[PDB]
Amino acid sequence: ASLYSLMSLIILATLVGNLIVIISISHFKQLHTPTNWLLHSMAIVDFLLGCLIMPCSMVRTVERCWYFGEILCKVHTSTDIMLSSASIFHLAFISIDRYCAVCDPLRYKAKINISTILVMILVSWSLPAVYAFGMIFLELNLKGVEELYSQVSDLGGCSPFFSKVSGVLAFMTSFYIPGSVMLFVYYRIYFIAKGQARSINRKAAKTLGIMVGVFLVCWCPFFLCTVLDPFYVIPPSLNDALYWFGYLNSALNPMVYAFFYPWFRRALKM
Ligand SMILES: [NH3+]C1CCCCC1
Repeated sequence: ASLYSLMSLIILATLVGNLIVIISISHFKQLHTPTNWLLHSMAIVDFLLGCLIMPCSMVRTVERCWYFGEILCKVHTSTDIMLSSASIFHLAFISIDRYCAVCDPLRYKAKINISTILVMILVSWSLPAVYAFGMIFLELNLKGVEELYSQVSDLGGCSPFFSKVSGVLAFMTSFYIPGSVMLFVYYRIYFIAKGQARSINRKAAKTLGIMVGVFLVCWCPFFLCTVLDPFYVIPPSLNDALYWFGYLNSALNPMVYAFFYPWFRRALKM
């Protein structure tokens, strides 16, 4: 229906959007710097996520029940968590790269060599993976809220249904730490980038605004709901609209960090 065709659009958009990043960057021997390796890796992560999770998840929400079979479920949701705890981390390390240009600008190249960038890619793909799988594979969403998951007998649907202290921990680490680093950085860049045009006069707001705005509107609603419910009036059907918000964010990530800019456009429009 409306939902079906519409959600397929998003998945395809993600796939075609990111293969572009990866084709342009790997073989051009004009783009061999430390920064691009991040937009490459984010492309990769969003790609994998898109293709495997999205279509499985897309089957699930045009229905009330998961019927794939339960041995599969746990694998699946952990993959969803891992791949996105990856996307948010990627945005934060890009922030540090950008902070480091517009502050210590005499030392930048030395500090951001390809070795640093390598650590930044391994950490991004390691800690999300591990944590998601370890948590959901040792019966650790529910420890104390076991019966409910009533919520999985009749409902039998893969919902990350979190326990009381589960919501606080998961929400905190992935939204609160990655969210805060970003805000500090962009705040300072507003004051410096706008302060300079004082001197040269005798743009910043649009760019920085559009980056932070996207992230927040796409994630704040799903995550706020999540920490709250262990304190359970929320409904099942409405709760779903929030997952898909995260997935939509993933597409627009390529447009915001690798196409708004002229170098990409010119090289791609060769
Ligand atoms: N959709 C999921 C992504 C992060 C973990 C909990 C929600």
